[PDB]
Amino acid sequence: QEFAAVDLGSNSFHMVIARVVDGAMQIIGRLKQRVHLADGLGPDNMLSEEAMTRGLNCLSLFAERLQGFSPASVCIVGTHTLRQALNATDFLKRAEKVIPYPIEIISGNEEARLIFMGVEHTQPEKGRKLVIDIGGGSTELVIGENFEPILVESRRMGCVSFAQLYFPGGVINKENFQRARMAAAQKLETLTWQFRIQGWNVAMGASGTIKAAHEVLMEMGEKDGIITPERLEKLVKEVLRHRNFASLSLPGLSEERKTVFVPGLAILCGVFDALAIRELRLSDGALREGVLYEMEGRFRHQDVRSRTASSLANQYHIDSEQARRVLDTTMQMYEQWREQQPKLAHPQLEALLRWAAMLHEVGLNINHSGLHRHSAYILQNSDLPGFNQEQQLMMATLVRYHRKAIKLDDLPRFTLFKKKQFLPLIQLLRLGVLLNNQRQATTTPPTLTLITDDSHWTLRFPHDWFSQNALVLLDLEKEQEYWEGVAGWRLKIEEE
Amino acid sequence: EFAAVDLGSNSFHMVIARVVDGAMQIIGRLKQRVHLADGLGPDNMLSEEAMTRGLNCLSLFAERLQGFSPASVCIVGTHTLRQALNATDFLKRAEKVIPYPIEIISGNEEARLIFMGVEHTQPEKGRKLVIDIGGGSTELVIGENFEPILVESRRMGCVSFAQLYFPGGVINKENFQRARMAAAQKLETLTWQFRIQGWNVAMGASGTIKAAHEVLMEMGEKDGIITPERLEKLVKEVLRHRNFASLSLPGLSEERKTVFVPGLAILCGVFDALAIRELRLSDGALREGVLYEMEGRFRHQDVRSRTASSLANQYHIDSEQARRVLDTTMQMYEQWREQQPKLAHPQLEALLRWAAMLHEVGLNINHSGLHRHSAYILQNSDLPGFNQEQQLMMATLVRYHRKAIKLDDLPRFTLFKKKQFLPLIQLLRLGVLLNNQRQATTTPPTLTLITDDSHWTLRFPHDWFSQNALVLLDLEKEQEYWEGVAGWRLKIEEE
Repeated sequence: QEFAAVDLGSNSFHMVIARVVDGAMQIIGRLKQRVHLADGLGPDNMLSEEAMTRGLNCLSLFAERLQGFSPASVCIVGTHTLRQALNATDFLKRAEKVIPYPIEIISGNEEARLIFMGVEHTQPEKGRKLVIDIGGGSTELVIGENFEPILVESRRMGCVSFAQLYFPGGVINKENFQRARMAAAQKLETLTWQFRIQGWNVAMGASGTIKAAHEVLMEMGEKDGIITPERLEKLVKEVLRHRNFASLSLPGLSEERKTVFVPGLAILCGVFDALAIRELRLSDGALREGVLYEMEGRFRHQDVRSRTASSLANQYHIDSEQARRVLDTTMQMYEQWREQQPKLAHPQLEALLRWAAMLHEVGLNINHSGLHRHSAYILQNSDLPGFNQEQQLMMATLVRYHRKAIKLDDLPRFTLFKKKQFLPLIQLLRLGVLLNNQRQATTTPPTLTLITDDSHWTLRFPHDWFSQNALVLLDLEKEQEYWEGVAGWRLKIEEE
Repeated sequence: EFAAVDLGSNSFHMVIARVVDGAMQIIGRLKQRVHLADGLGPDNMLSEEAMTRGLNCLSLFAERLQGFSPASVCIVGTHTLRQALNATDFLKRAEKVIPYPIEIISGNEEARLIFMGVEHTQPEKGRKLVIDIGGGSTELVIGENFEPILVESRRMGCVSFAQLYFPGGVINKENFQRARMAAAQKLETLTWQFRIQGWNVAMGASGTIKAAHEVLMEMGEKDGIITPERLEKLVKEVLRHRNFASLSLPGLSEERKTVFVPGLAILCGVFDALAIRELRLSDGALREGVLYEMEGRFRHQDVRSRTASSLANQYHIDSEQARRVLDTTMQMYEQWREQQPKLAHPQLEALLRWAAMLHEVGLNINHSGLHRHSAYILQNSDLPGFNQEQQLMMATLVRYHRKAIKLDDLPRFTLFKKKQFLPLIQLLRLGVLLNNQRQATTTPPTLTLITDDSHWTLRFPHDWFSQNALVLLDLEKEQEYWEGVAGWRLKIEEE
């Protein structure tokens, strides 16, 4: 089978096609289209119509090229430009009409991890590594070893945004360059000590700027194209004997690359200044390759998100047995709800529901009062390896609404998930948590039957059950009240 | 002489004390039945009449406290003022009848002070369960030897349960049993933990429990121990009346008759939930708590220091970074203080210091948006010894320690004026940014701060920035940020 990773970048949209052959993975096709989506990002962080049109037109072409690919065989990621864009969801809703695969925006830190995995997968040598990626919009810096990140950082600096800030009108001079160079180092001052102390056997660079630096050095007689401080000084002096981005006649520089090379190079010097890098080698794997290997992993049921959840539970020292009893109650009802609406019950949302139940009390060391809000704050704002933005927000949202009054209009507006899919998950978690209010004093009902008709639910308990569990009935009657304020929800409680 | 004022549900209380030969001595106790909680309408708005009753009582309290220094007076508000939607109106108006600020405190902090009140006054020894049923909330604490171990507060009290379960002051077996189960319901997430922790002795404080005590004694009980069997005797006796006004049990004042039945129902539910066997009345509670804590602080014992340290430990903050930022902020503070000695109170100084200590607390949530995550933790955590406004002020300092400051977006304070705390924001921001490079930071050997209101000049050594160019770019982003604040101007100079 073939599968595809699409990457919606600042300057280009890329597609990579691979297959797994003899247990080994093989790159089979690469294509890109220059979309220049970042060029359309306004000072109010709105993507212009014309940038959106360019993106949408390209996706229209990619959809045709991907005909016959099942959605499981395709992953589309958005990065900096789509994280910054205040109208990102509008772009994504429009894209739903031209391409039948969801666009998953990912955080800078998750982007950084995937770049690091791309580098790890395409290099035979092991050891501790620094990985640098200067892109159009952001820069990623990872120290890691043997497929395990140790330090992961992302900064809002890139070739495109720096062109606009430090080189207006494309004007090149040593004052414009030095300001860009210092600014890049300025952005790194809070991480420099931590990174330099960690160390690395070798530094690997990825993507456009570093590839351009490497090509130019090779056209300067530096056969290996390895970036060092001295050779970087030779690059800067050369670019300084030019005057504008338009007249930037460098050997090994394409016309497209000429437009952002200078601010990219200045960021690269900033990195070298701040981190005191001796030697930077070009990697032939980055984000796209990271995504491909992440997709193969999940085909073989290897999902880092499980580890992310366990680590988070341990970090906050939650009561794992309370988490377990809530999970068990919630899942017993989930199974009944699923049997009655199987085409609403997708395994991706189910996972999020399980982690929600597992993590619903992470905020307990903040406060037991308002716990549902504190846990949601932690979950919404933490760095969670393996999650995309929407999954992370959705899990946070399930936790946010597991107690107190429920206001449907306050819900985020997901593009990956439909209300008809996730609203019952809020209902199940709420009931699951409620039933376990007494914690280790809880009496678990021997039987519990859930009958759904849309969002009209009835829960059937054993005969005379409530005669000896009067507080649970009070709790259920409070929840009935809460559902009376939710359009379409009704809860009926019965005994067998 | 020093004073604790308790702005309660039923009454406002003042207690004046004094320490003579290392012993606490109560000089006086005043109370007035203001019925603040009765004025709390179904919209959580205090009525005009109730507020005016409260302000009148406060003017009267102020006469007795004239000349008392601010450190000598602590006024606290509890549940009614926590819940009142127009609490701010009352608090602002109270400033024109009594020159001491009302410090609203959280339920858990209220719980803590009640427990301290018991510990300081009661001969009983060993681990104590302490219960206090009030007009609008109920506190439950387990602790010993002056340390609370478990601390809880619930939104149930005799006043609110009167309205919910006994509408019209009507007495029914059904009404009574609904209140009693509602009480147990509110305790269900804590019952297992409290019982597992256990206690050597159970103490009750405050009005409901005093009323139950006195009625029991007036009705022929041999000793003052409250027991499940004795409580059942009381429920039997109240159930032979149809309404609150017709209750004529010996020991019940007209005042007590208005709230005794729902109070008894809550107490019954507390006994049910915690399986209490014997409960003794404590004459010491909240106001004694406040008194000993204030006296503690006159002797430089401030539990908030313990609170700040534990938080720092709990979140594993880099204490060397904390120290750098503190040392730098406070070196500029000491200078600001000298230049405007009457904007610079020891209370706001303490808050600035803890804000420097704790500004990185959110780091294990995320490095990105750190000021926000640290602020969320500081705003929402249970911080012993802090009143709500100090806690909110501390969190506010941290919230605006980085990035663009929207004066539009500041919380409004009753305890603190903008004039007094905006420079603390300026001080913290500069303390943080100067230590951006962390352990690679270069500490300028001399720094001079010159203040023209909020127009500030920082003066560094001669040619200092030639060797510290990034610090200068940071200063220039901060200068740029100050331009977006009216009255704020930062100037950088070398000597």
